[PDB]
Amino acid sequence: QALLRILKETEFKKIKVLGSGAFGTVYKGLWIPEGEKVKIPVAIKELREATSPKANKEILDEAYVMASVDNPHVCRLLGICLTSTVQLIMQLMPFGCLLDYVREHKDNIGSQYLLNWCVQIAKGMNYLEDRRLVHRDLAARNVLVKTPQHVKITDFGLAKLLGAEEKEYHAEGGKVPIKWMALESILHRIYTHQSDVWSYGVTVWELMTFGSKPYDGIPASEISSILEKGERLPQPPICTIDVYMIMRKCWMIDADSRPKFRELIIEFSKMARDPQRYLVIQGDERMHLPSPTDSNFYRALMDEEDMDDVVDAD
Amino acid sequence: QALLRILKETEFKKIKVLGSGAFGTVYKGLWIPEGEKVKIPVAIKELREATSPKANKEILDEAYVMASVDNPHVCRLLGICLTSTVQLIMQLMPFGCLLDYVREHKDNIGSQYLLNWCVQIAKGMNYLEDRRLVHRDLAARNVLVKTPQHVKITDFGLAKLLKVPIKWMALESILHRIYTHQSDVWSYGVTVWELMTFGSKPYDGIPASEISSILEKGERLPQPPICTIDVYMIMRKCWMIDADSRPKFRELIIEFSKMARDPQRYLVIQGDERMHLPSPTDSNFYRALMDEEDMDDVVDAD
Ligand SMILES: *CCC(=O)Nc1ccc(OC)c(Nc2cc(-c3[nH]c(SCCOC)nc3-c3ccc(F)cc3)ccn2)c1
Ligand SMILES: *CCC(=O)Nc1ccc(OC)c(Nc2cc(-c3[nH]c(SCCOC)nc3-c3ccc(F)cc3)ccn2)c1
Ligand SMILES: [Cl-]
Ligand SMILES: [Cl-]
Repeated sequence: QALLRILKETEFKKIKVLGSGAFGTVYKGLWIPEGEKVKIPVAIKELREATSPKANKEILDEAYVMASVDNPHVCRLLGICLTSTVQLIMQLMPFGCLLDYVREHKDNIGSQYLLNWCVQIAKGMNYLEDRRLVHRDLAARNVLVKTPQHVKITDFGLAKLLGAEEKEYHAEGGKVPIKWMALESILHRIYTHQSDVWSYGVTVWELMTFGSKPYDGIPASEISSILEKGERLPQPPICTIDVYMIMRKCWMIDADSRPKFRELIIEFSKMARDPQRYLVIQGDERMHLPSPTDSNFYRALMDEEDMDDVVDAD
Repeated sequence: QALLRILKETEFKKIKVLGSGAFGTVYKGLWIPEGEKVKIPVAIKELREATSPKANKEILDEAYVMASVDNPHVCRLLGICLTSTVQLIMQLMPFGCLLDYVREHKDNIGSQYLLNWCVQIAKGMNYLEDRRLVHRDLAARNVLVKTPQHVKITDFGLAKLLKVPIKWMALESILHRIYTHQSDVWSYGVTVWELMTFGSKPYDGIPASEISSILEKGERLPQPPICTIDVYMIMRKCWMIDADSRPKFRELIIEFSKMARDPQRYLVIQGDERMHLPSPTDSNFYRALMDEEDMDDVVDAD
């Protein structure tokens, strides 16, 4: 109720485009509180139109759910503007998304960061599962960096809200994330918490390869066939067999043989307590988590919300 | 202590002057974390030359104390840059200071905000008193607006670290340069008077050289147009000659909180039905966007 603010077009302005995805276009924006003269930075997403003529009441009902999430590793929807088109407002994250972050910092990222990101994403997804919410598009592009030590999931439930034309399930690298999807989602549009776990495994692979594209060069139309033949994403060079095995379990054909997010939290938390045993990165001792001084400073400036302590090495 | 980050000159940049005061110039700045590509707004105060220069070790010791304050209504010093000058770094407050805010909103501020600001300032000062820290320069200009519903005291400790606010000062501070928690209570009374007059200058048109004589005669700032006598008697007790006759900050929290529960009974403002606190919807939006720290609940009406 009081969790989702209904904005008028007169009280916010899109300022500079930041990029787009299958769900819409994202802008850095400014919120102007009524009667005030300050301009408050916000992130605004102008959504693509839904594949069906959904009642506005169901868009609002779905947005109320998105505004109801309360977890340090899930981005809460803060506001909505409904005109002819739908616009979503949330907190702006200046560090951008984790996919861009690992690509741009590939030679500066140590094992402690990689393993803690895996923990935090699993915690966010476990919260979504506890709320009975299936994400449907978990990917590194949909994990946002609040600080380098604090990541948060976004864009959950948008695939279910906006839908996708079935032509896109057979197009070449279109709006349907075929190469992140469980086989049962590709074949029968079956979406469950356990198919989210499949996408979690692909997300981890993106991180451990510092943002490589999964199944690069393979047509989207052939993915279901190569998956049925038992082919999977390769072992990243920095991953020990323990880490790769977790990823491989995420991609089992039988969905209920895959790990659960609550188990993934525990296993990645265990590895983070001895990070150099599970990931092999040249120069890893240069790339520790921030000092208490730097962490205190980061949190006071940019990240005052509560969060579980990161897992340090033993 | 890990509460104070010492910054290099090369990792931040001043981009605009926001204002100035007796202690230095305030800039909006951008913090550039090393190896990152983001620029994070900050507020930077470059201090002027101290009257008698202090040893670097002593500047650091006082900075560590300033970084040690942990209360929702006191601004914590976050970092320092010690070179040929002293530059203090804190979180930027885009709403600015409360003095400018009440002046800009002279025709739009409701009684619930005014009384709640009095509560929050008293809570911050009570915290400083518990830490045995004297502010020495409490004034509406040194109260910052994080959101309209959440204000915070700033500039603690600068006065002794380093153009004298005679019209905010207790008589014993004017006469004998004595500064205590009870002389902070005097300045709190002047600060409340500033808020309730929507930012009027105290003793306007009266030379500062005459203030101590006027106080000794028993004259004080007048009852603000909107204040019932309940509120004005609190102010007058703040300005008693006997420092131990003045109220305690702990008591001021209780009294203003009681009044904030029935605000239109204690402040009489034209069209007060115009204005009021944000709904839970607008408060959740403000908090999630720019005020995620833990804070005591607002005092709402009946
Ligand atoms: C992975 C690509 C990306 O997000 N880059 C990026 C670059 C610069 C930024 O700020 C300086 C941000 N900050 C940000 C982004 C989002 C967000 N990102 C996406 S992915 C599609 C293309 O985005 C560029 N969607 C959102 C979003 C979801 C819901 C909503 F209500 C608003 C935006 C959110 C917050 N901050 C990212
Ligand atoms: C009452 C005058 C005022 O503060 N105006 C003002 C205008 C615009 C702002 O941001 C857009 C801010 N924000 C702010 C100010 C300060 C701060 N204010 C002062 S009072 C002297 C005049 O300053 C403008 N001192 C400070 C300060 C103290 C310590 C430090 F380390 C940095 C700054 C702090 C944060 N945000 C204010
Ligand atoms: Cl998108
Ligand atoms: Cl100043």
